[PDB]
Amino acid sequence: MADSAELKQMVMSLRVSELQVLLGYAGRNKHGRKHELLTKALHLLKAGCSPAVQMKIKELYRRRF
Repeated sequence: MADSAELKQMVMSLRVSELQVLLGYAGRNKHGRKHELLTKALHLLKAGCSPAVQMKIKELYRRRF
């Protein structure tokens, strides 16, 4: 269980390297600052991104507990 808010907050806690995985694992292009990457990742959420990427966010954030 989750929502379309925690994912954002969680993703917002991801680093550039992490964002690269989110985009890389999503296919999307990854190249820019964190804000730029975050915006891309965020747009992915609003653009609708499978729960596959959502899981990586939990794992990425988890390891960064």
